[PDB]
Amino acid sequence: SGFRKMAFPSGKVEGCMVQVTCGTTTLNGLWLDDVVYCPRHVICTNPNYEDLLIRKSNHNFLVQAGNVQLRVIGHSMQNCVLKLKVDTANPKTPKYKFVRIQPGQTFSVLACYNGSPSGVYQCAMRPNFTIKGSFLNGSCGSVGFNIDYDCVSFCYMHHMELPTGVHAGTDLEGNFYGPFVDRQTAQAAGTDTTITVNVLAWLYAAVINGDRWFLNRFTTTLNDFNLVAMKYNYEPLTQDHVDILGPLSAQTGIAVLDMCASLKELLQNGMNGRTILGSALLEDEFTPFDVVRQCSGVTFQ
Amino acid sequence: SGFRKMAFPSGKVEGCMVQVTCGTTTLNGLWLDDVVYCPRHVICTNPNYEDLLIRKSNHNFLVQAGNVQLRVIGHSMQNCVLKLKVDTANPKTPKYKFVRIQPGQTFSVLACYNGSPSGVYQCAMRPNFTIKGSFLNGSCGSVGFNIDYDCVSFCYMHHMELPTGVHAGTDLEGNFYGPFVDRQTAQAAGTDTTITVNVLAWLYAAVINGDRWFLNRFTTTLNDFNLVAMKYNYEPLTQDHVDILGPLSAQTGIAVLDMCASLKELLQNGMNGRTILGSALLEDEFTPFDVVRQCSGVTFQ
Ligand SMILES: *CC(=O)N(C[C@@H]1CCNC1=O)NC(=O)[C@H](CC1CCCCC1)NC(=O)[C@@H](NC(=O)OCc1ccccc1)[C@@H](C)OC(C)(C)C
Ligand SMILES: *CC(=O)N(C[C@@H]1CCNC1=O)NC(=O)[C@H](CC1CCCCC1)NC(=O)[C@@H](NC(=O)OCc1ccccc1)[C@@H](C)OC(C)(C)C
Repeated sequence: SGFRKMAFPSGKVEGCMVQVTCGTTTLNGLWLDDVVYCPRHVICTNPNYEDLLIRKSNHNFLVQAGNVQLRVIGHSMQNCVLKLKVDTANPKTPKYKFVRIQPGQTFSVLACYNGSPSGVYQCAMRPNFTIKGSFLNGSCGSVGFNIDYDCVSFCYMHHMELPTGVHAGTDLEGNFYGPFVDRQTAQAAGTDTTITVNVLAWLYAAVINGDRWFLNRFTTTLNDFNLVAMKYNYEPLTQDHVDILGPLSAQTGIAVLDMCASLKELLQNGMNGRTILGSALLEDEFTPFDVVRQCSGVTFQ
Repeated sequence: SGFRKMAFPSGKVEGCMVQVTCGTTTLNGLWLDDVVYCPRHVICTNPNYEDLLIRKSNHNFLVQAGNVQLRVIGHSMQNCVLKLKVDTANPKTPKYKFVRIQPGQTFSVLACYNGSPSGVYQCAMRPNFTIKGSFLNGSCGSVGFNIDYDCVSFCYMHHMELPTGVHAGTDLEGNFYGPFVDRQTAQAAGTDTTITVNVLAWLYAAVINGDRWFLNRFTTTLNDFNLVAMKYNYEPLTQDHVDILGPLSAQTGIAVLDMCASLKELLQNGMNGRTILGSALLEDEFTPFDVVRQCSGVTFQ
């Protein structure tokens, strides 16, 4: 028992991380086979990047992998990422995929500086397409990922911090999550909402682990739930969400709509000085998959 | 900016994890050079382990590292760990140390099943010498660790779960943390307390990241603080703790005893429906070292 914010083991990604330097800009890159992926704003000197990049040569790009120089032999830009062709394939390249995730989905972030991994933590992609990360100067190019058996699914590359202290980035094909652009103009996070289906998953985690104090006799309809959810800035729960919570519902003997009735009263009454899984707030950064994985024992290798 | 429960990158430990099987018991072991460390309760059939172990032969022990059989060529017991000599040294052995940590200190746990890493999370050793982990059947032998530049300091090996759902284990030389013994009798966690110096560190993290609402005009003496701390089940703050919080005090311009005055009013008044660093509880599982590392950028390789 117990329940923690669990990240995936990070070794498979650590072996891919490199330092990319050109001009006076140094950031992190991701070395898979003979390509290094990194944010395009590494390009020298409001910008027009196509114009900026036709002006660069290969030898402008310094790529360090450990104590080893990597030689750039080609380059191309795909949306907001730069792809640098190197003369050596990364022998530690794991089995991998690039995937663009939906808001509400979680991932592990390997925070990196100068191509050296610093820490790992778990995140979710917020409904407003930001992530509440932990990032300092030089972290751009750090990636977010999930692991399925042996396969690393990369889903995030870090680019910028917004005035409110949250973080914006791209998929590994360089498309921003959300409306953000890679220029230092004026952008803000849109208003965020709570990921309802994730909150329900976490309540099921609590029940699996022995917390029951918040359950009740009542039930509710999907529609009447959503009426109370919208009031408290929660995302609507759809029938797909209900279906996803099936296995957890079956393991605990609590109908999904019954646990919705429980959430309803938690929202209307507060938690009255009790905790759930060591939290005095309703937690929304565990997916139904996350809960099942941590409470059944799923490994990866 | 941002502040997360950050674990160390786990790759260096992943490369050491193996499966140890003997009789009908299978658990995790830690392969460093030509020795595999694992909990001694892997020994077959209230127990006298010296008597149990003189009855075993080397070929009784099946060690799997990936798809590779490892041959046991010697064995010895040191306190509550078994040390199995194998005919092959682990080529992925990192630079390492074994260290016995003090309560209040944090570490990363790489949760493992059948020698396969499952997830990584951050923990603290509680004042009562338990850890609030996340562990299922088969996780014994998973280790906890810290990283200093290139060196892995192993400090924990997982052994048991206690009735309250918290976890007990040993250092890597096999000495239990706390009064616990490796037999299935009747043991309970002693009463726990909050790690005061860690709470203060986290308040400094909040100030570094821009939260200021909890500061105040007041100050306090060490003695009068401890008088209020003891009331709320907080550990006494010593002058060593004060000295440790020096650098954080200097970076923020807030005298340690001034931030103690702030904590005092937080304890007496509650948080009044505000949050600190996304938490509605006072958090105590970040050390002063943890805060500085995450808010200055310290990497490891
Ligand atoms: C590359 C990098 O390390 N990084 C991550 C940042 C650094 C600190 N924490 C992080 O997560 N990104 C940046 O430093 C980028 C670099 C730019 C990106 C666009 C292309 C040119 C290079 N800068 C930022 O993240 C800015 N954010 C920003 O300009 O947002 C747009 C904006 C500007 C003004 C008003 C509103 C919105 C950061 C560093 O600046 C602030 C002040 C927001 C923290
Ligand atoms: C090896 C292993 O995986 N593991 C970790 C446990 C499993 C579930 N979560 C975990 O962290 N340890 C055990 O399963 C051990 C095995 C014993 C250890 C002692 C030597 C013989 C093998 N068992 C337990 O952890 C027990 N705990 C226990 O007996 O505590 C003592 C006790 C007993 C009765 C009353 C009070 C105190 C667990 C599995 O049993 C409970 C019911 C407490 C969960």
